[PDB]
Amino acid sequence: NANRSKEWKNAANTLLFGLDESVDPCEDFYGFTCNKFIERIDLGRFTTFSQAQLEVNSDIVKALEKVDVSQTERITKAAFQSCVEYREMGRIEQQRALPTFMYTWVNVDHKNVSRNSYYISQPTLPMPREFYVLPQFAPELDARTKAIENVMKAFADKMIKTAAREVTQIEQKIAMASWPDDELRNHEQQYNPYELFAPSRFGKYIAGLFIGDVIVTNPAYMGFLNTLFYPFVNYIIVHMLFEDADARMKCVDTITTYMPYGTGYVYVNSRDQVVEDVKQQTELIMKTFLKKSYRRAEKKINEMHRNYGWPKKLDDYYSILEAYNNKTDKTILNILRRGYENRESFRRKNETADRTNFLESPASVNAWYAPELNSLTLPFGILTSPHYDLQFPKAFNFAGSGTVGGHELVHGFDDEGVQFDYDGSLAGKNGFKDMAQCVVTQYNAQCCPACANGAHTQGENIADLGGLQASYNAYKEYIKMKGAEEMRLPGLEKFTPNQIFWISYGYSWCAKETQSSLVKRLLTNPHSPNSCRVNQVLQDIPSFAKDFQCALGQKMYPPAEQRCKV
Amino acid sequence: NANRSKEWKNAANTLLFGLDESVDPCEDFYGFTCNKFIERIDFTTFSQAQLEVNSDIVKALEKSQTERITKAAFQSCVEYTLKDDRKASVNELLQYISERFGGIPFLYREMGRIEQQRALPTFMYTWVNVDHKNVSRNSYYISQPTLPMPREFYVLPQFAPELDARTKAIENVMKAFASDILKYDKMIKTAAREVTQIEQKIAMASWPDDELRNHEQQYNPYELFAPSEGFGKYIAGLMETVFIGDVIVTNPAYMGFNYIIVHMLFEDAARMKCVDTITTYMPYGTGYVYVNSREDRDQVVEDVKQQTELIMKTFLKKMLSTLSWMQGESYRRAEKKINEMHRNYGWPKKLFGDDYYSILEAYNNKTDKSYTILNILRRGYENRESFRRKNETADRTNFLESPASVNAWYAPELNSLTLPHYDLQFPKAFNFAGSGTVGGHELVHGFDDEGVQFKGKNGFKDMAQCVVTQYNAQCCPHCANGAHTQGENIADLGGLQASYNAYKEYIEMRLPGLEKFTPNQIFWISYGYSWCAKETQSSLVKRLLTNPHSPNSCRVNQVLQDIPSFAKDFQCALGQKMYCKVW
Amino acid sequence: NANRSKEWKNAANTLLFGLDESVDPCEDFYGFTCNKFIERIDLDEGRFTTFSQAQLEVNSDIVKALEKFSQTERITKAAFQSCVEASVNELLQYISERFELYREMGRIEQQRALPTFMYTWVNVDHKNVSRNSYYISQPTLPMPRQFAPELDARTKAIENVMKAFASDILYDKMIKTAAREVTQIEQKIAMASWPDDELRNHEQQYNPYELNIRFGKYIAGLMFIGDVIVTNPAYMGFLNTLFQMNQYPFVNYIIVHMLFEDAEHDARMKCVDTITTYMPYGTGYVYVNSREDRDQVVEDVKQQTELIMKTFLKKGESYRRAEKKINEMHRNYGWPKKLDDYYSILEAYNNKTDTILNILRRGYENRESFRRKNETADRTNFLESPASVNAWYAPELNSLTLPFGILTSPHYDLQFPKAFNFAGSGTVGGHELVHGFDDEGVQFDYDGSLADCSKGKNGFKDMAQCVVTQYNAQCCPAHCANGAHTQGENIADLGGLQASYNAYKEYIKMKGAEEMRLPGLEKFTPNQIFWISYGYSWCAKETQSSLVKRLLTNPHSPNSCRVNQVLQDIPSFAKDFQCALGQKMYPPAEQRCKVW
Repeated sequence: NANRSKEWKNAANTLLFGLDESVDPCEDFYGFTCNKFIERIDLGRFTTFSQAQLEVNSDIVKALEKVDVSQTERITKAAFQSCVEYREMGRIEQQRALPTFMYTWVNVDHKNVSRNSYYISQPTLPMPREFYVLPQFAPELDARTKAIENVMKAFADKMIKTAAREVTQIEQKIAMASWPDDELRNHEQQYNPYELFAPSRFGKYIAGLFIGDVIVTNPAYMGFLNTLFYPFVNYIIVHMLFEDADARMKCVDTITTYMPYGTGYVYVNSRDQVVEDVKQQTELIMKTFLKKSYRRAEKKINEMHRNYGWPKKLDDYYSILEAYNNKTDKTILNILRRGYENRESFRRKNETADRTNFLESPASVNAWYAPELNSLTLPFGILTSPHYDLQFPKAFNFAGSGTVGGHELVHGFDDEGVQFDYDGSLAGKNGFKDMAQCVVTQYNAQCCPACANGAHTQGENIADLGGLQASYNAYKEYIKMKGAEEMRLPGLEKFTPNQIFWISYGYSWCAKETQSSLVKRLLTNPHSPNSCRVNQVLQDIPSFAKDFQCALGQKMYPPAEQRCKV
Repeated sequence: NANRSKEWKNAANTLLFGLDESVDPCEDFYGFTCNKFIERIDFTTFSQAQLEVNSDIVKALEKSQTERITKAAFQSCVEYTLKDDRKASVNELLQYISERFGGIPFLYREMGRIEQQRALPTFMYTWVNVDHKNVSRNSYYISQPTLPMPREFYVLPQFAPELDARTKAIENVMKAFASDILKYDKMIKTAAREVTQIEQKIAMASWPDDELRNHEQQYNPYELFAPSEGFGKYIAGLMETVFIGDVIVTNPAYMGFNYIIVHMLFEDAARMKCVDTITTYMPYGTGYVYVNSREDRDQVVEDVKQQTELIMKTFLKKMLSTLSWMQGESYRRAEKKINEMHRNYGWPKKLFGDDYYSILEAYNNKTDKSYTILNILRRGYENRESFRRKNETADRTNFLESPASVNAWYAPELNSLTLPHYDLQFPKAFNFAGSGTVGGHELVHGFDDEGVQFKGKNGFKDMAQCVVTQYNAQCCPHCANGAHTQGENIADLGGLQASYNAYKEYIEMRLPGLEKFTPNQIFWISYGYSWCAKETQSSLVKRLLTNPHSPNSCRVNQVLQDIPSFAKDFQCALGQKMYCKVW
Repeated sequence: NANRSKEWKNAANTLLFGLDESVDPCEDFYGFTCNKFIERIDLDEGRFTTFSQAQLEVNSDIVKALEKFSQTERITKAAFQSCVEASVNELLQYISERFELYREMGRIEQQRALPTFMYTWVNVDHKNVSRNSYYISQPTLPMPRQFAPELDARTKAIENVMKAFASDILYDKMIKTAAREVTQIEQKIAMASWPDDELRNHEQQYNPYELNIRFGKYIAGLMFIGDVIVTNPAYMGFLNTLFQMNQYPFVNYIIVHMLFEDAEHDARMKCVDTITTYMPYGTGYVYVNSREDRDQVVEDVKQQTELIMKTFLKKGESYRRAEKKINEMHRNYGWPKKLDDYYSILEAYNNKTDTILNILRRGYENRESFRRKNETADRTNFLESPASVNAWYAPELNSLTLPFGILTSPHYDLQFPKAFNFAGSGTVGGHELVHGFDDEGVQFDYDGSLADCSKGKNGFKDMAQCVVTQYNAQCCPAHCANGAHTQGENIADLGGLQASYNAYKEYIKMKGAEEMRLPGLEKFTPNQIFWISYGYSWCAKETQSSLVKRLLTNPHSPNSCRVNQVLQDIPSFAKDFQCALGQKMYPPAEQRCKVW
């Protein structure tokens, strides 16, 4: 009874391409869903997101090339062309946006949503945080001296040898000082502000870049730095240097992360239907999620600062001025634009806190959410190929936008999201806490395929479970309004709508990765390892197991001990 | 089969008693060993065994001098109200003490000086032993203090709010304490959250277990002057004589910037327990007593010697076989680390033979019974030992605890193996199982993630990896945990196998009462016995998540499971929840 | 419990090599008994049966004893000692000596044991059992077989033989024709010869002829005769349509064939083996009179086999008739009764000396077994050496033998639990025993005459049919098997086992308990061990290609397919490993073909 609207045929090709019929649709759900997408592709990590992200970046190079007559654009253009080819630490941070010894950035204070308090957190290294220090892995330990001596002789003699083992050692001594992520899961503790007279050249340090109360997220690592203290300079060089080992991509990507505004304004304006199309989808989920104390979070949602698309402060006047602190003329640019990006975010400190800010370019794809202020952010880039394009079977746009929305939204109600109120502040909920153990335990009863653990990521794990499990209900409702959009996609007449919805959702996640980066990924992120993700989060949603009616016993349907919820 | 000497048939009795039989061993072996015992008796077969030698002690105690010292102290405690009359209102001097060390609710210095005082350290847990590097003199170790709660002060659910629990106990105490007025309330609750707070922090500072293994980096040789830029007073607190001593502080912790008090209290509430106190504090005294108790000592010496040397030989051979990753360099490395391994049995060589000498070394005690005062005395005393040998030469042999205590330990840096149901002359199952596996757990403990520290060897660390990831598959009720244990854990299924494999090459009659079980599978059983430990379910985490060791059920099933041989002695088709090579 | 006695350790050591307890024994079996063996033993630089294992063992022991008043034993010893090793010249001489084509062909066959175009050597007739009689029959040809180009491999090799010959000059292309000649000659021979399965109507292949057209005496070339019997009116006609130019391409063939024979002309085996093939009673006489031990073999079997038979036989008119048959069977154990020495020499009295050595043997074996013609017919002999490992049953004598050879490797040993031996020797023996009641043997009768031993023949075909179903639906791993051409000996073992098993059972019911768990794998009764054994014997892995190669050509099935089929057809075993129903080794569903 299928449909043959050509727009659906285009979206059909994508899903079908990765879908595999060889394997059954119950056992290793993830496997069946995208075994193809594994076995098709060439050779770091590579995955559906990286797929889209690519697509859109190609597109932006395109339009970039096309129109070359706002000065902002003009900048990004010339850039792209050019690319195709105590006090100490601070000063460097300023000029480089390369961090050491302290990571520093600014945003709304957590006590009150008015002054922009200074957050000084412990820094993130090129390699993972707690990968160094275990009676364990023997990785790369020289690669430092390796890459140093490389460019070293090009600069041109053996100080290198010691200097290496020394600097590495400074690292090792810095790492175990940090905090694992197991417990950057509590803001009750990081927040403990000090003034500008409490530091006892930190005054000078900042003077590299205030009278305001200053906040140290980590007082155990900050106090350890005082016991640490000349040769350290080497170290920083290392890192600074260490920054710098088709180029179409890596170029435009650098752009993305550094001219995080022009890119978006030059892509989204190269549009009134899209914003309105997702406007209802965002309002559909939220309320459905709601319908299930209660009053507070109820408010929170009803006050959450939604923001579709991209900033509204994107004629030209604003886009000009906001970035006007640029001047870039004819790859020293790399420096130039590194010193403008980090300064543009640090200059906001002086100004009063806002509720509309935009935490990153509207160019790439992940609906980032700041519990900090209170904000979803679904940058326009995302709402696209296979998450949602303007005319696909509602099956998708729910499984796409609707999803990553919901997965985001729910953050306001996880491990962290609880301890913030819509202001952006703090203060039977134990019941929920129970569930935590539940998931992380049941989850931990499952593994990865190459290790085989995941007790840190219950954050994003539950974020998924909820977001989707809700969203789906939302779609169910939506169609309960009408009852016909069930026109099943052409070129695949063996799944029902609901089936599809899942199939899509799965496909959203696939990836084929070298084992090395897999095991590193495992301990370097707030993520399940994707296969674990898909399979597990579907071990839980009942409605899924239903639509597939995979009878008992088959290894995806143990309702006996049921599936914890939120 | 089935001889009928006295102690023989009695051995048969013990193995027969707590056993269950209507539970198949190739299904649930955990409760099999002692199932009836769990439903009849109401804890371990150790506090059992411990109790036992303890009784034996008092049985010598009915009547030289060191004995007199003990017996008197024993009295001090066992004078019943000397456990009551003082703690009734000895707060009189608790004031003396406490206020001698500060104020109160509503008034770094003392920080450690409590050591010499009551050895209830806080904020500098410290002691001396061999300089880990330049092994000819001991020096110091000034490290983080173990916290009254286990590691878990976090948003970590398993404790996250249950922290409040402690508060209340604490809070409770205060009021019960605050009952006393010598020289209403609100403010306390604030004090609660302060103490708990500095707890969460001091933990945060500190170092959880799993990483506390790289002695490769736990070694920060510091001399007084980096401290002079963090103190020197503090150590001067621990003076009874000298500064050339080269301390080495392991754990860079956030030096600092009311609570210590909050702790001391928490330590200040028929007889055995007192003897236990002694055993942790007056090691060699009560020990020498134990020696004096039993003769036949020499024969035990003979035997347990032959036994232990036999086993360590076998283990060396195992090394010779397991050469799938290691090699010459590695091998004779091992060979060495073995044949340096020095050995103690029952007693050090300063205990007995001029039958007085201990009373010379232990000559740091007395009082007339003209207690809590004496308590403070004996506590401070144990410490008086733990340091005094700061001055003297590095001794490669030292019972770092009483012989009474019933365990085995490989003080690795001295490289010392040392030992105290105690092996009464039985069919070989017992004698070769109890002291066998003990020889085991020790002997392995000089080759795991610890041992390797006094190349391809990476492969080893992989072997470990394999064991670690096993357990968390199997555990008893929230599962058990992993990486915690690879130190104490993988010991067993190395050292056991080492041992067992002696038994055969040492070879023999079925037992009486029952005989159905031939020797070998018995050996298995009796080993299993040496852990039969009834426990509740709530203390189970308390001994799961806190300690380095790991609880029984794992430590029986997940032991066998990982040794084939136990295949070939139970009639079981290898394909069920029962039946990583380790060496 | 375990009879700690060493030899029992030795028996457990041979049962340990290939134990593979990792895989459940109730799931699959053949894995659980040989997978080790497949694994440890890398393929010796094809098929390496436990048999050929034995073969090495015995044949070695032979060699060991040889080296050392002594007549034939001396003959052999010399013969072998001439093995450590040009002489193509000799062959060339033979051909030259030849080059009335028939009589030529005759003498070639004769003094070179090379059969071509008429594979003939005599025995008793069937229809009149005292009268020796000749036979003439379709030859036996290298490939056994359509689809294949393996034909062209035969080609390549043929031309390459005559090439390597072309080394000697005492025309460098024409060979590349003579090749195709002899090939398509193969093709004719085959494409008229008879494929196998149809080789059972002994009713048919009997038509007699005495003194068709194109013939020359040709019997001369082998050395009032009886009626030469010709087993393929089809074939031995087809020569007649296939005959001064003829000589050129027809003799072309017999050469290349005869040549291809011996191209190649511790390895000592190779030649010793050959010797056993050709002077068989000789090397046999060695083996026994070099191992000499009778008690342990003149009885245990002659205890076993008697037990077995009696049991199986006893588990209308038929039952009796058949009984009288078995009761009648002449049953020759270890070895015959021509074995002090002289008379051994006396039959074997046709050799002496200081490829010539090989040529003296070839013609001596072609005459040896064919020299009985002049004498009276007998029921009392072997087919082959008492030094092989096999067991054969030429119903034409209703003779069941057991070459003493096998009885040492894992088919028999003296000091072993009655289990092992009731699964080794016991089996292959009971296998034999029945092997004369399937549709090969059943056509005969207590003398060797023919009316029909058997109507219940129905029930017989009822067995056969369903079994072929089961097989052609239980396909070996590496692509399937044949039917009938496999039932041929399948049905045999399928029965013989159940016989032997019952035998064990009743035996041990005749001697109390005795069940002494066996001392290296202590965790069984004997029974399980009995299975484990019969399983064992056939433990062999084979060349993946040669797997299918000998899949077709082997009369009887791949190892695995057997061992883990025959079992599936036994309720008893089904018990013995206290398994659950509705598993991979249970025909509640695909019902067992209860053969008896």
